[PDB]
Amino acid sequence: KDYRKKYRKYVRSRFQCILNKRYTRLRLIKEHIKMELLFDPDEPVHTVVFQGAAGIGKTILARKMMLDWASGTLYQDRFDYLFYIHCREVSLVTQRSLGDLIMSCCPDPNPPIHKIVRKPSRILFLMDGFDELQGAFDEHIGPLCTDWQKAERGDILLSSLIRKKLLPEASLLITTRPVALEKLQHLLDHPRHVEILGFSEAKRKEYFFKYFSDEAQARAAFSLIQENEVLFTMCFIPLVCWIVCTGLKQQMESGKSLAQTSKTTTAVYVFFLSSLLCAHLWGLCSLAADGIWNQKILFEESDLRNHGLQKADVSAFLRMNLFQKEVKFYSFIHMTFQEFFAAMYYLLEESRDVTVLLENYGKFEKGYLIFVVRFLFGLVNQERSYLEKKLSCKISQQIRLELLKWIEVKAKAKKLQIQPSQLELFYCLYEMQEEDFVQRAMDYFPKIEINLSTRMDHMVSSFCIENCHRV
Ligand SMILES: CN[C@@H]1COc2c(S(=O)(=O)NC(=O)Nc3c4c(cc5c3CCC5)CCC4)cnn2C1
Ligand SMILES: Nc1ncnc2c1ncn2[C@@H]1O[C@H](COP(=O)(O)OP(=O)(O)O)[C@@H](O)[C@H]1O
Ligand SMILES: [Mg+2]
Repeated sequence: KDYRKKYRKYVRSRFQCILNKRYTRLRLIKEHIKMELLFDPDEPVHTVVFQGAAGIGKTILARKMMLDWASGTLYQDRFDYLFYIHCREVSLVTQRSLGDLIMSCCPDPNPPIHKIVRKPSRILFLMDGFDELQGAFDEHIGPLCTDWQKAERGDILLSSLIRKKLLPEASLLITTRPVALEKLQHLLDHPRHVEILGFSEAKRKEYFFKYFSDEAQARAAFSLIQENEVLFTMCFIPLVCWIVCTGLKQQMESGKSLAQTSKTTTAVYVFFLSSLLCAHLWGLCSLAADGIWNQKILFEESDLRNHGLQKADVSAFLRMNLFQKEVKFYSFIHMTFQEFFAAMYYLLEESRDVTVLLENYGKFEKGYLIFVVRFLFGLVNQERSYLEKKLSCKISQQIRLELLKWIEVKAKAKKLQIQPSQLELFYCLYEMQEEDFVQRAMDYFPKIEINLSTRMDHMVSSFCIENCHRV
């Protein structure tokens, strides 16, 4: 078992940072709890899927579980190997074997894979970010592989592993956004489903106090945040807390008095961009658009140079908080920022037509284009800064009109998880505060049905309904 201890030590080394102290627990609701009882029966479950909103903390949950297992505190008598598969890195088109996939996660270049697969009952895989798989993923592609040694396409390998036909006795855990279940239904095998909820108000304050190392700064920041309620109730998503606290730190550097007027998600992201920030921006948005359309999330130095980085602007300027270097490869800190920049790509004047963008919306192959549409809804409103002089004005009109038409076609129907749901058609309107546009769009709802499960849910529904009287 010497290699077992070596792998545990290497994993401890990798997942030590994010640090452990920074972790703030999030809620969970099984049956959709005890973290050590997830894989026990109440026969035994072999697949458990964690569903949650983007930015809710799926990846950090996976990394914390990794660290806990490495420390020997969690599943200490259940699993012997805990292989972290980052779905962002895995490529569907490329031909690879499961042995090579396992080797890609090990410390040394000579893993006893043959020894490892002797006891598959003590092996668990962590497919973190299923919606992040790039390219087209056929639901019924085959034939499904059987043995790890053999090499097949990424699609076949991933699907066969998911269908519990490759290493049948191995345990699996996939962390997916709920939008992607439409394609994950056909593959799952008697799955268990768990949900990540968000940050409670008490845990919101806890995070705000752990962010800072001095009492005065944390107290002032919390006081400023609480005094406005929309941002505070939208702060149950940890990524919003991260953005707001990082911006607060940036403002606190200088003597300027703190301030946060952000009312919507688009406003939050725009405030972040302004706080942390021409030739620099157009390439920054072209990179995001190309990555979204061409199914590229990680970009090589050559790719960065192609768009306009000009051998610079990323060593210091953009990497400050936007980009992140991984393993030559520079990605975006969070996919939401990439989608924000892709949406901005449609609203810069020196810009592909939005009609083709909307035509393929909610598709798994194209990345579901969800945050892109929401962010271009938010960014186009005329009511909403040095940046507003940059985004194109005339084109807005055209896209505005097209958006309206989209609404007209998407309300004469019903949908629950196929993506343009009534609630999601409303979230998009909420991002566009303009009263006139919201009224005209709401004019296309002869009947309304909505399922409400959070407080932001209730706020958005109430805002849409208030203008929905139809006069
Ligand atoms: C009725 N559909 C609503 C559609 O959305 C959403 C998701 S998600 O996968 O779309 N994720 C998000 O929408 N995340 C999100 C983010 C920010 C701010 C807000 C949300 C949702 C509440 C407000 C900033 C970072 C990501 C999950 N449930 N719902 C609710
Ligand atoms: N427990 C936590 N403590 C501190 N920050 C968190 C926590 N959970 C999530 N976050 C923040 O929320 C953001 C969500 O990103 P991440 O969880 O890595 O990916 P995903 O959005 O797929 O879950 C992160 O940038 C992180 O800073
Ligand atoms: Mg993630």
